[PDB]
Formats: sequence, structure tokens, C-alpha cells
Amino acid sequence: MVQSSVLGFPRIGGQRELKKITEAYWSGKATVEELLAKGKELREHNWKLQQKAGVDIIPSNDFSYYDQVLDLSLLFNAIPERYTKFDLAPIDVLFAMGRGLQAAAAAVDVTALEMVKWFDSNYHYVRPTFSHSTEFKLNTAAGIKPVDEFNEAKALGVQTRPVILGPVSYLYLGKADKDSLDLEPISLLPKILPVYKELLQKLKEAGAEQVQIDEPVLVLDLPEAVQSKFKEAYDALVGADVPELILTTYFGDVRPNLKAIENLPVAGFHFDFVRVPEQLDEVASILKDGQTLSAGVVDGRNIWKTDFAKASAVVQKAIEKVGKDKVVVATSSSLLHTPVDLESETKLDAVIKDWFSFATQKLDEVVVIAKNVSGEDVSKQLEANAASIKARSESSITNDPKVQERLTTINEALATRKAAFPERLTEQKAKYNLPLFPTTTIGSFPQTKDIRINRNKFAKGQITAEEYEAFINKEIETVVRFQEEIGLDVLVHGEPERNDMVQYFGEQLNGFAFTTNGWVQSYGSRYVRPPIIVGDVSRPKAMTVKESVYAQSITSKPMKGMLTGPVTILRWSFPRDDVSGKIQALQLGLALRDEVNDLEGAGITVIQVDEPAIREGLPLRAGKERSDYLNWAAQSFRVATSGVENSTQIHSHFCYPNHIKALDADVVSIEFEFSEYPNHIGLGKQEFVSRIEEILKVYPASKFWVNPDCWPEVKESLTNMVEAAKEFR
Repeated sequence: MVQSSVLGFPRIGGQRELKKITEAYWSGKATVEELLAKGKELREHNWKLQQKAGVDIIPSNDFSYYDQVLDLSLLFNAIPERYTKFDLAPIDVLFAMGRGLQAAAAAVDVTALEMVKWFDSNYHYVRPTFSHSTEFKLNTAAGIKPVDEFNEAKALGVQTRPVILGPVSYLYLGKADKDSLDLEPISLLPKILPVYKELLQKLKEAGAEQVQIDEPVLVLDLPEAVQSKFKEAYDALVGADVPELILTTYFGDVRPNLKAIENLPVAGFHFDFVRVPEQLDEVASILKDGQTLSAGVVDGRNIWKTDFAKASAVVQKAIEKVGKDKVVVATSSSLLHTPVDLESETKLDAVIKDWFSFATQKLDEVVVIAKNVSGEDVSKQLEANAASIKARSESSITNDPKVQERLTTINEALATRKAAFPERLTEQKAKYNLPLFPTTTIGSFPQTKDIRINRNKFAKGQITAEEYEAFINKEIETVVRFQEEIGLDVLVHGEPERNDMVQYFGEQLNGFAFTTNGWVQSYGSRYVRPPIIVGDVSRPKAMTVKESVYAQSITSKPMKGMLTGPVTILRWSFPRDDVSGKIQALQLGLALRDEVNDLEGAGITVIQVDEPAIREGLPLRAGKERSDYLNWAAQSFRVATSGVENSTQIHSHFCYPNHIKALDADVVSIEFEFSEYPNHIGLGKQEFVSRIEEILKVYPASKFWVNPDCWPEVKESLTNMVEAAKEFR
């Protein structure tokens, strides 16, 4: 009776097949034919998996060799002229856009299109780019992806629902190209509607009866002039000659945009009741006679096992309002942002595994929930599920009384430096006596061939800690000696002991679990395997002190300790879903406070704390949630960094402003306003010298450090920088 639905399935493969075959193709090791054979195999496997689980509404076109938004750009001929001058087949035009193109001499080095954050997910899309000259149209000669894949699935005996990003969202998330600065993308709506129409017309003839059309911009703050465009677009698209359209939203709250969609001729809507279950009543209220409501109640972005009782109760609210006949049980968003299969995990204890569901398992969840609300007896599954949920919430690996107690101690003084910056500056001039325009590295340096080899061997115990530790210290002695020669003032250690910004800390923190196979696509063939926060976080012992202490001992110049901030660790992990993001951040703040304190205590008194994920976690609409976030994000950072003496310098580096103000960092390295920065900033060979003079027309030279942008040309690059910083001294 009540149907289940999946908005998208991760395409990388249980064994990361997609990464393997696409990188083989790019490196000339595989043929386009072999590339295509593997894609087909991947799609077929994932379709049969969903059919076998019992899912009624199974997506097609959710597959991609790189990015789904990029696929549409290829499909609609939104292809900048520069990619078309190389005799590349359509699929290679596609990759040229996704990952750039290099060609021998002229001597072309064509940059890939811009990579962008997909809302507040940890996915990145390829920016649709337009010009006044853009001629929107379909290219049947390149094959029509959505039509071909729908047909592929049909031939397998699997009816699917094609998925495509809608016209308003597509344009609105695009940008004007270099030669059309004045162009506002949404203004192209009249040119692209006909092409969507033709595409839908072609999908109907193929025999597609419904199409999932994604309009996620509805969860953003939309200007009134953009809100009006939904009525326009959909009046144009809907008709007898096209599939029924399910207008689909996720990751947030559509209520502010409600009037924009309350009179559309579409056949249904999908809403995210995982992120905003509280919008249910109002969105249900505008549903027309003969519009269906797809209730997103299985998290598409996190790995926790769904509470079947609670998720069924949400769906039952929709039914009570609109009728069992008009409600569908759905994943909150595409499962793109979830790992493929929990069953691939070899190391997780069975107790903890019992708390998770990855994409494969979420298939079974939407099915059980749908059966449950239809009245089918699934008492067995509901009981097992209830047992699992009860078991998690009663665990201890989750609740650490010492951490709880410490949270109660958080207050203003705990999040505040012992003195305001002006007083701190004086104690720091007295201790460090750095010259004007001090120079400093911002991050790590190129990795040695042997670093990788020796690490793998130390992991197999093939070498002793002392052998490995001596290998690291050599890598450090190298990096340290280099910098001294270039004549930098404040050094880094090169971080050779580190593999990544977040797992390096997570592994050394309580409250974390890690997967062996929990891969999620981040961008193109680049995947991430995020740590899972499973409980109260604390930090048993020093995490980075030993290497920093060693690096500092071989030089008389100040050595920077190097850390990742609480919010970035939280944002780049799978978070707990039983406690607030804020509480996890503050626990991380306290754990990092001990680390900062241990560094200082060991004589490392210049400490850089980086928070690259601030903007990525910014709540999607202005308002209370956003302003709280900014407050607690900054508060978390200050809790980690405010235990130090006035003479200890807190640095923080950003890759390119309200949040930054509230951090009270002694030095903010910025990638290049100048307003709410009352302390010191850092900046990243001719116009390099001319740039400092230009900047020294507005702000005093007393305020400026100098630093890298963000491999063996690092000798000259740094040398040139340094030599130029002295030309001002």
C-alpha cells in the first residue's frame, strides 16, 4: 500500500570500483570501452540491490563518472568554448571540465571548472558556468544520459524514476563566466526551459512515468524575484507529453518559500523531515488534490540506524494530514552522502556495528517503515530495531561522567584570553622580539618517497617505533634546516607523521570509531572516509607534542605547534545524532584545550589552530540557527585556546569574517575589508613587493606577518617572499 523511495544511491562501488576504473582511464591504463563496461556493471548491481531490497521507487541518472551537475551541463550544452577546441569526444569534454586538461606545445594548461560545496553536505559539485553566448540544447549524438540509463534499467526488468536537477536550481547554483560578468544566471530561464521540456518529452517516450526533479534552492533564502520563477518554470514543463514530476527538496526548511510552490501543477513534493521534521504540518497543508507527499525520514547524510518507531510516527503524521494514498516513505536526501555497505566492515565490534546503517542497509529501512505504516506485520523487524535503539541509548561507551562534569565548567573566563590583545602584544614583543614583517610557513611540505614506505612498514611492525621515529625526525630535521636556510622567522615541522587533518586527532581521542570501508564521494574520484563520533569525547594524552618538541629542539627560531580546530573535526566526521553539534564542538574544544596546554607547557609557545570547515557548516538560512552556530563555533575555538599565557601566540590560517572577529587570535593568516580585525593578520616577487606598499597605504606595517599562498619551486617561492619581506625592514 504505502510505497518506499530512494532519491539516489552512492555510485563509487562497495570496493571503490568507480575510483579504480576512472583513474585507470585517466592514466591511459583503461579504454573508454572498459570505463563504460564498468559503469554499466555498477548501475546494474545497484539497481538489482534496490529491487531485491523491495524498494518501489528506484532512481536512475543518479549515477555519474564525476559529478551529476556536470552531467547536466554536458547534457544541455552549457560547455564553455575553451573545452571544445581539442577534438575531445563528449566524455572527454566532460572530464576536461571536471578535472582540467593538459596538452603539449602553444602549450595549453586548461583549468577545470570551479569546484563548489553542495549546500552543507560534504559533497562538491562542478559549478555550472554560463555566458551571454551560451546556446542551450541537447546533444543526442553524445547519447542522452538520463534516457539511456532509464532504458538500461528497464531492460533489466527494473522500472526507475529518472532524477534530474531542476531548471531553477540549476541556473541559480551556476555562475556567469569570465566573458559575461553582468550576466545573472536565473535570467536564462527562458532559454533552458524548452530543453528541459524536450528532455522530459524524450523520457516519457522511453516509458518513464515519473521524474524526480530536484529543486534544493527552496531550502535557501530566496529573493522574491527568484521565488516567482517556480510557477513560470513548472507551468511550462508539465503537460500530457511529459512524465509526472516530483518536485524535490532536501537539507532544510522550505516554509519561507512556501508561497513560491503552493500553486504548481507538479504531481508531488518531497521534503526532508530528518533535518526539519517540524515543517511537516505547513507543507502538508498546501498539498493540492492529487499531489503526493514524499516524507524523507531515513537520513541520507548520516550513518545511524533509524529508529523505526519514531520514523514511522513522522510518516503517520503525514498520512493523518493527507491520506495513506498520497504519502511515500523516503530517504531524506540521496544516499550519495552515505557509505555503500556496513557489511564491508571487518574491524568494528558487533555492539557498535549494531548502531549503524550504511546505504545498503537504509534500503531495508525505508522498506520496513513503509510496510509498517501500511499495516503489514513487521513486528519482528520493529522488535529487533527497538532492541538496537534501546541498546545504544543504554550504552556506556557514549556517556563519560568526567566529560559531562567538565562541560558544566564552561563559562566566559574559560573562553577568554587572560588579557586583551594590546597587553598580550607587549608581552609577546618582549619574549619573541620578532622583526617587522615576520615570515612563516602556513602548512606542511611535499611528502618523501620513503615516508610512505617507512610508514607502511612501521604499521606492519616491520620496523620499530625507534626506527620509524628516527625516520620522522630526519624528515623534520630536513624541513627545519631548509626553512632556516631560506631565513624564515617562525618555523613549522612539516607534519610528516600525519596522514590527514582529522583522523590524526580522532584516532587519539576517546569517543570515536573508525571504518575500514566507510567511503563517501567528496569530489570526482576523491573520496573521504570520515571518522564516526560515537560518544563523549576526551583526550587521554598528548597528541602532537613529541614531534613539535623535537622540531623545536633543533632550532633557536620559534616552532609552531599545528592543530585542527573543534568545529572542523566535528564537521568532517559523522556526528552523533543524539546530542547537539554544539555540545560535540565544546567537548572537542576541551579536549583540544589540554593539547594546547601541553604544547605550551613543553615549550611550544606559538600554536596554530586551523578551522577550514567553518563556512561549510554555516546553517543554510540567516536567523537564529546561523547566529548561534557562529557563536558556539567561535566559543569552541576560544575554549581550546584561552588557557595560555599572554606571551603564547595563537595563530589561525584560513583559505579564502564575523566568526573570525570573535576568535581573538593573536594572528589570523588570510589568503589574499580589514574591518573587524583588531589584532595582527598574515598575508599570502615584484608585484609581491608592490602589494605590501599598496596594503601599507591603509594599515600599519606593525600589524602584518607574511606567509605562503596556501613543490621544489618552494625554495625560490619562499626565498623570494623572505628576501622581499626584508626589503621592507
